Amino acid sequence: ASNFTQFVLVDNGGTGDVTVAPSNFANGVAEWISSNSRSQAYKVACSVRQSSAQNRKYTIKVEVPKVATQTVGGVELPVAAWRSYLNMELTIPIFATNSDCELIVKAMQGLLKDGNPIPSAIAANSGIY
Amino acid sequence: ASNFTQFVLVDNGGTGDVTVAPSNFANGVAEWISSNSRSQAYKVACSVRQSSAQNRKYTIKVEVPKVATQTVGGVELPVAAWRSYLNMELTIPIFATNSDCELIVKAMQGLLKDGNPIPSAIAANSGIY
Amino acid sequence: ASNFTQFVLVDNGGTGDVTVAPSNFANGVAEWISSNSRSQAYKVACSVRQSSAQNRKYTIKVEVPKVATQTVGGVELPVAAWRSYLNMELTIPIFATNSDCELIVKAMQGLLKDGNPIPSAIAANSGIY
Amino acid sequence: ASNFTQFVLVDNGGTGDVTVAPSNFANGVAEWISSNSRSQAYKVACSVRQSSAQNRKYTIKVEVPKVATQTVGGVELPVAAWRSYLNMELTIPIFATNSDCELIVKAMQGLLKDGNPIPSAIAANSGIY
Amino acid sequence: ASNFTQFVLVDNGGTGDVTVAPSNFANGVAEWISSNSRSQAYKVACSVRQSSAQNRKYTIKVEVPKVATQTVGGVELPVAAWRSYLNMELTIPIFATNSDCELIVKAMQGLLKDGNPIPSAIAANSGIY
Amino acid sequence: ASNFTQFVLVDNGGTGDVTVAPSNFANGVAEWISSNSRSQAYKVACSVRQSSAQNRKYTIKVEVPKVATQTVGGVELPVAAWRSYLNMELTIPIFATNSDCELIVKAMQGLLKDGNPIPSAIAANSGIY
RNA sequence: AUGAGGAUUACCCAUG
RNA sequence: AUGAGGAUUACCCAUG
RNA sequence: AUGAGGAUUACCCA
Repeated sequence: ASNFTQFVLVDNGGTGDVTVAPSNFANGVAEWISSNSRSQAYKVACSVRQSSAQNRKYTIKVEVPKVATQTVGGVELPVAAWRSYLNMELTIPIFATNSDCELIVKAMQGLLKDGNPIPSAIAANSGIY
Repeated sequence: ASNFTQFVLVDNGGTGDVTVAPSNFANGVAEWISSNSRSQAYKVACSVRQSSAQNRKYTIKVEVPKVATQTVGGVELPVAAWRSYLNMELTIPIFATNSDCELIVKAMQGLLKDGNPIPSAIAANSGIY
Repeated sequence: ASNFTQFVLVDNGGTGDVTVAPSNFANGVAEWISSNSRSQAYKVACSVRQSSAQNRKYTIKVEVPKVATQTVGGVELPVAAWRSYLNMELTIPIFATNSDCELIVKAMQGLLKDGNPIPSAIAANSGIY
Repeated sequence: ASNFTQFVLVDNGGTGDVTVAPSNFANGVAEWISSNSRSQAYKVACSVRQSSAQNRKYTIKVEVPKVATQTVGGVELPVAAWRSYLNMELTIPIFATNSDCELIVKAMQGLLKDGNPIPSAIAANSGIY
Repeated sequence: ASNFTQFVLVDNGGTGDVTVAPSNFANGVAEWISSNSRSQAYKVACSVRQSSAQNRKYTIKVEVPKVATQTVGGVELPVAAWRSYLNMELTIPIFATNSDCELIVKAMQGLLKDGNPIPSAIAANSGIY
Repeated sequence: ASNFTQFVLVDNGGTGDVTVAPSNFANGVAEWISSNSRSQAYKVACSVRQSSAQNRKYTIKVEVPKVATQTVGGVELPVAAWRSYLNMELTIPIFATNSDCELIVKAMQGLLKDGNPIPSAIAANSGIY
């Protein structure tokens, strides 16, 4: 393979989708950003490393812009009021086969699937109740 | 409503789906576990807190076990050979609209969608390249 | 352009070939790992450095596992019964042109070509006689 | 039977081939040197030893000279302007059968096969990128 | 894509053009060198870092050698009589759009265009006056 | 000659080009600025000096305005969010002839030519990958 | 607060 | 961080 | 830096 390619991060049904493309590879950390200024870009970074003798660990970081009332190309301060940060760490024991790993991926997809508790709480500015 | 409902964590297409159900809300940490002995159960935990004055932070944790039967003291016990841990923290500014939040959910869904770079690396015990 | 890609480490006809894919390029050490359990995987690591004022030194490392299943208390895990370790260091003066480097590479390929003294002693659990 | 024989180190078609012939097998170190001035000659040395209770370790060494003439005071001598040094150590557990050793040899030949990442970085005065 | 490709550094109009090719990406520093012994090679290095919280900084270095052959110890070695060094650092705010960035690239191109003040002073061993 | 003259810094094909004209010469440092306020001007400064016994050194500084969403003639703070800074230092050994210097100029032009890695990374808000 | 810090994973570490 | 600070050029210096 | 020094292999030793 060669997985370092462009992909659709936000699928808005073909029209107005957000595609994110390879942008940096310094230090084995793959980065992908959207076609925007860096203050307004959708950003994704990923890396794997053997965290310890028994585990491998993926660190995935995502940055998503606050879009409501955004001024395209404008200087928007404070930076913290306009951006959301996602930080995921996936620890996987060295015994995990490809199949085991495929299941872990399904568990992550199910967790965020539409209609499930977590993605619905987040989308509605809520917690669990 | 009450978004504290059960959902299918691992969709194995109707047969051998792993569903997870509400199991505890003590200390403001919503927990869900599968129908197993607590030693072999999948587990999902979620909590939200107003981390800063202008942010809110969601902490989500998923544990995927590799089930086994272990002979301890000449007796067999339901056990987990190992566990894979997902730990994510999402920081969203208080200025984020519900539609801004839906954009964050869509970004996390596309990130893990089948065939995209990251879920591909993971499922194949590989890095991005 | 990129030479940090996947490649065939063990050519077994076109089936049973061992392929090693990029995994991590941290701190000037490029590492490649084969697929499936990291515990049973092949590993190749490589780095270059200016060893001294006139020399550049390459450090290559390869691990060939003896795949096996470990069973303990009824819990079986995929492991490497043992590993074979190869460590090589190649020093090249800064005066070497590209033609000199190509020759160094041919000297290395010839040393290990089938039928020559060295690869034949190794493949037979033997020394020189 | 004997594997302490002459062989082609650098295969240059069938002309300009560098052949290295047995020279001395003192103290368990088999050495091979190419013809003509010892000062401009290629050298290959090899030895095996029981590194520990379970391991046997091979130590291979190769030297590729940069042939040149030294002129001092009108007296010219055949010398090597500089040398490239290769040092490798291969550890193999005593549990390795002949089939395991053959595989180790294929792993070594593949690592250096033309076009693969390592031989290509070297032949081009480069690292991994 | 992968913008890590070879390019012609000195366009001598098809004949005696100096092209430079990707040669290392260790430590997040993209490097390119020409086909010479590392002692006589042209070299280009580039790296980007988020210097401040609101800036990004590119560090670019070019080395142009004056090639010579030097007799050291009565032996001739490929050498560089001297080297000319270009060191540039470009700081761009995170609020810069892609079109803002293209304006920076156009400004640097016009600056060095033939016949403009600066490239004229340099080429004539002169100052601006 | 007399090179201290007006020139086109940004060439937008005759229509809407940015011309920069001599503006200061205090201390042997030639300066050129566009026709704007100093907070929004395109600025260029240049000077040569014998850095040491063996080298002469050119220090070239450029400032480029963030134009997207700019308000012409307006007060835009913070200053750092609206401006990019280029700082080049060219060290040239005293042995460099005019011809040697012309080549150094070509190397600088080739580096920034359109389509080459560096100017493409910069223009796309990217690094090398 | 931060860390491509670690975990046996709602714990621990470091720095600030 | 800054320097029309230096270099043998991914290093060193000074100040802050 | 070297070592036909060792390894659980980018670690440890003289």
